Amino acid sequence: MTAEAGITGTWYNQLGSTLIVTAGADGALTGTYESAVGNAESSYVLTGRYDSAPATDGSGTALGWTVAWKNNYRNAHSASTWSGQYVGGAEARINTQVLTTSGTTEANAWKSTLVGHDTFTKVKP
Repeated sequence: MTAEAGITGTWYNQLGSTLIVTAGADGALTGTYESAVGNAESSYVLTGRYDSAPATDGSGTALGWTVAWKNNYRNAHSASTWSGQYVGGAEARINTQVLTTSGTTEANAWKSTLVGHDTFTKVKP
């Protein structure tokens, strides 16, 4: 029932976006993020961390990851970070909150960062 085993694979958000992630035995998250819209276009590299020895008292597993919105096809001069927890079981979820910062002048820094939320499931919407 390990968090390593549970997190590794493909997840889909409410908006249709696809997360493909491998959770390493010692806390690494690596993979890609594709489709719908943070500020997207094809696949982007994703990296993060998770608690590889979580509590076994029914608590979720803390994690986070980052995508910089630059690949071979697009550069949005922005990066998003998702912070959340994985909940296992038949109805598994990654529940997140997400910050998206765009590069700005000092003057526009006040409007540099968006906040949203993303819920990921194992099955498509």
